[PDB]
Amino acid sequence: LQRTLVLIKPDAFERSLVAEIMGRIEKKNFKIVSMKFWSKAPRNLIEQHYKEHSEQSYFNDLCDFMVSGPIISIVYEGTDAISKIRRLQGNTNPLASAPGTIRGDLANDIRENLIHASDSEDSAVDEISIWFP
Amino acid sequence: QRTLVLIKPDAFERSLVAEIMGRIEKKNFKIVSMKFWSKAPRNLIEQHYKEHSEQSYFNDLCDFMVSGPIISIVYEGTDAISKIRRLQGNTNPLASAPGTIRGDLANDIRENLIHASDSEDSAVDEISIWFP
Amino acid sequence: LQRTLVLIKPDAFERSLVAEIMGRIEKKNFKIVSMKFWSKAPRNLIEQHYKEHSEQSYFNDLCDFMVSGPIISIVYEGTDAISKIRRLQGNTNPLASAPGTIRGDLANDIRENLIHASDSEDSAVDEISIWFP
Amino acid sequence: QRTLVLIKPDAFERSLVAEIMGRIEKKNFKIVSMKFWSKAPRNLIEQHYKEHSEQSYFNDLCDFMVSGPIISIVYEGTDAISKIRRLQGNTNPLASAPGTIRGDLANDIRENLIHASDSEDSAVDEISIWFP
Amino acid sequence: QRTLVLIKPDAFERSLVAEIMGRIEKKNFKIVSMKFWSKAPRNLIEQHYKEHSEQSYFNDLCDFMVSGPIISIVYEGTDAISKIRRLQGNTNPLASAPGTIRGDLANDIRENLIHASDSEDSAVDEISIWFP
Amino acid sequence: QRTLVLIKPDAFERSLVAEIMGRIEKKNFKIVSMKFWSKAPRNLIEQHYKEHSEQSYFNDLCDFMVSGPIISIVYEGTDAISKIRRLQGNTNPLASAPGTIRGDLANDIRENLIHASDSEDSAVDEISIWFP
Ligand SMILES: Cc1cn([C@H]2C[C@H](O)[C@@H](COP(=O)(O)OP(=O)(O)O)O2)c(=O)[nH]c1=O
Ligand SMILES: Cc1cn([C@H]2C[C@H](O)[C@@H](COP(=O)(O)OP(=O)(O)O)O2)c(=O)[nH]c1=O
Ligand SMILES: Cc1cn([C@H]2C[C@H](O)[C@@H](COP(=O)(O)OP(=O)(O)O)O2)c(=O)[nH]c1=O
Ligand SMILES: Cc1cn([C@H]2C[C@H](O)[C@@H](COP(=O)(O)OP(=O)(O)O)O2)c(=O)[nH]c1=O
Ligand SMILES: Cc1cn([C@H]2C[C@H](O)[C@@H](COP(=O)(O)OP(=O)(O)O)O2)c(=O)[nH]c1=O
Ligand SMILES: Cc1cn([C@H]2C[C@H](O)[C@@H](COP(=O)(O)OP(=O)(O)O)O2)c(=O)[nH]c1=O
Ligand SMILES: [Mg+2]
Ligand SMILES: [Mg+2]
Ligand SMILES: [Mg+2]
Ligand SMILES: [Mg+2]
Ligand SMILES: [Mg+2]
Ligand SMILES: [Mg+2]
Repeated sequence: LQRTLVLIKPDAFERSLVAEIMGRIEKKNFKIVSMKFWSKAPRNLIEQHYKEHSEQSYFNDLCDFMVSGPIISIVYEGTDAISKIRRLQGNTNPLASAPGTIRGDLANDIRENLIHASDSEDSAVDEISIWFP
Repeated sequence: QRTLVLIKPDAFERSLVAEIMGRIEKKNFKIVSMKFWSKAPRNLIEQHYKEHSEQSYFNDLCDFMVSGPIISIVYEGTDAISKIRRLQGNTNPLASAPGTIRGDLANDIRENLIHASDSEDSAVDEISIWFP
Repeated sequence: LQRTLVLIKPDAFERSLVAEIMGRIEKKNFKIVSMKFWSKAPRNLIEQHYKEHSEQSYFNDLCDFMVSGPIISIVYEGTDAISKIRRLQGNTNPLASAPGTIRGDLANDIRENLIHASDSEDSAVDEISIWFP
Repeated sequence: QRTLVLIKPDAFERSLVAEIMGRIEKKNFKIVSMKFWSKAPRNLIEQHYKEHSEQSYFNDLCDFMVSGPIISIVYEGTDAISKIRRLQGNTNPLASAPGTIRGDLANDIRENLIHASDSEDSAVDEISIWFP
Repeated sequence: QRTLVLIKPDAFERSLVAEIMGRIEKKNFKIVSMKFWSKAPRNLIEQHYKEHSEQSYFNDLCDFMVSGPIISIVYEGTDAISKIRRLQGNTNPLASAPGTIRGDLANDIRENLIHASDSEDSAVDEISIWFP
Repeated sequence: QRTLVLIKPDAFERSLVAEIMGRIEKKNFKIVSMKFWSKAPRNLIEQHYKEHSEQSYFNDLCDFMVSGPIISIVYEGTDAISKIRRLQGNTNPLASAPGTIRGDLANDIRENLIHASDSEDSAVDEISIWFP
């Protein structure tokens, strides 16, 4: 019975997919506990959110993209919410993600991938405290 | 122009939040701000419905609106107010048109899923309530 | 707080529209009280169901069509169910039925019109007693 | 071949009956018979789950299955049993695949929306229960 | 009866092509012919809208119809022309009904997703333009 | 990268064209060209399936591909060919996954709704057949 952190990503708004995405998680019976809409997220928050990735080649590109448009931070709650939402999310790679998943049905790029979901209890607590202090 | 939308507790009870927001997103309105409320302060609800204070049902209304979560959304777009009101549909289940949010999804005069500003003024008004 | 009688019609099965139809009534929050599936309805029942129409030119054609395939008889229950379901149904005429209605979005013929719904409390009681003695 | 499907009480509680039946109808299976049960007789449920009598959860199972309405459907089609079982998805929320009925809609090992026969024999079996 | 329908550049821009076509498909209208245009020649466009050559919008309308891809489809069915015109909905985003393509999905007088013939007259002109 | 996709006669028969196309549209693949065929010339079909000329099914496969309309589409996107092949799903109704076009909607080895190129190889053969 955990809580997880999701980010509806800028490309979701660009392609008008916000409702479709959220609705998938909603149809899977998870509940909303918190929700904040950011027209433009503060870069600090984005940097923290992705700190484990600060050394990679795509960091600066990813940070740029995460602020290229609005974003919704959601906290969902449900039995084993973290691992279950990560399955709905789908693989980061457009050559891996299964048809049926959010990324498999709707995303076609390794970066513009519509949705973030906490990968673990640790990262989930950490991420929740960032978007919801 | 801009308009204020409330996703109502019966939406969360029936898991129709995405469906409702979905219909606005497709009509091509932009979210300008949004707040999720696990339970709206009552006086907030009551200010929100101040024009209704005198009506018989005003109590059941405020009750219903605090009986679960609520999302307040400000939408933006050309003629957002009148357009989104058309989408919303009539308050009365006996009158709401098929094709509308209430027409397709609502079956009750009170639990009718969605609020939207009725005019420019009420929009400015309701907006500054949920979003100061 | 009434009950009404619906018939999912043979063309609904032919075009695989049974779920779509029922789902519209289900999304409008009406409840199922009774449901019977007929691979082929007895002609007697169809004749009774449409008795008010026994003098018309289309009676024999309509009866033939109502037995040309399966049919589901449903009884729904809800506040003012009869008049509300009749609005979802849409006009019998493909030149009248509004986009948004079951017939307006999906039917294109005056006879092959997917769905029957009781027109009145009287006809509703009567019809319910036919399909559900 | 033919298979037996149960639409479960949590489907009626979440208004997902059409959605579930919807996914089978689209995979192109025909309904051969269907019965709506406002409340299934308990021994019917218990015969239905006879192979489970020994399991810890068997009580909560039977309880759940009589806590609301149920639709018993016999579907028909080539390899209906194995195909519809694939659609259904895994029993465990931790394992059900996105794309499946349980994968997309179920979030709990017990309240998992839909039963379908696991084999030819259980099909013949469960069918004659709900439909003699 | 037959009718000409254009899926317009804003449909491709907002990825609503299958949605528009799906609505017509749903009402049981059958495709008699169809061509995808990565970019229509402006002369076809001006021909298509020749009746409109004297209006303030004519030039912008035409610029728009070449700003992106277009799909030309001849649809066929009993009364396809009025029936599809109804599906299509009113041109004005302030008048088009919920339930119609424009009413649900359009929010602009010019960027309205779909063209549809208005008569047997224009049905033949327009089919002849796009399909000779 | 580009790829050839055929919407097959069973798609038209079951009115699933917009549904199939919508799935590909959803994944952000863009149409480069498209033609509707009320009935394909059998030579195009045999060309298209030339690699298959020695199989028991070849003749039936071809009969089927002419039994009704077909839509030929060249789709374009990063890795369109494998990506769309995945969307499409396995040929065998006993193997295609829920979530895929065939897995959700097909129930037959031959009447499987959609063709999609298997390689850059066949991508060019097939595009050249349908679009020269
Ligand atoms: C691995 C990778 C990630 N990214 C971006 C997009 C990812 O959503 C984000 C975080 O990476 P990661 O946590 O690996 O992906 P996921 O979002 O599936 O958990 O970094 C790239 O742009 N390129 C890459 O090669
Ligand atoms: C008119 C009416 C409204 N209400 C509730 C539901 C309405 O959403 C709310 C305000 O009514 P109103 O502003 O007329 O409806 P709308 O929400 O369409 O603007 O009060 C009742 O409970 N009973 C009634 O008879
Ligand atoms: C009026 C009419 C009805 N019918 C058939 C189809 C109708 O569903 C059925 C009953 O007629 P009616 O009760 O008028 O229509 P509805 O189903 O909308 O209540 O008779 C025709 O075939 N042709 C006609 O001209
Ligand atoms: C395995 C299991 C099943 N059940 C319930 C839900 C199952 O639908 C039912 C029978 O289990 P089973 O037949 O294994 O699942 P399926 O329904 O996929 O065939 O018993 C539990 O409540 N807890 C459990 O741990
Ligand atoms: C009336 C009008 C039309 N248009 C454009 C959009 C219309 O699709 C097109 C032709 O107008 P018209 O034929 O009246 O609309 P419809 O598309 O319903 O046939 O011209 C404008 O740009 N501005 C306007 O004020
Ligand atoms: C393997 C196989 C294919 N077919 C038909 C359906 C296939 O779409 C077509 C070509 O086969 P193949 O290229 O293997 O399938 P795909 O469509 O996945 O490329 O031949 C049969 O009719 N029977 C069979 O046993
Ligand atoms: Mg991660
Ligand atoms: Mg108001
Ligand atoms: Mg009647
Ligand atoms: Mg079993
Ligand atoms: Mg006009
Ligand atoms: Mg192959």
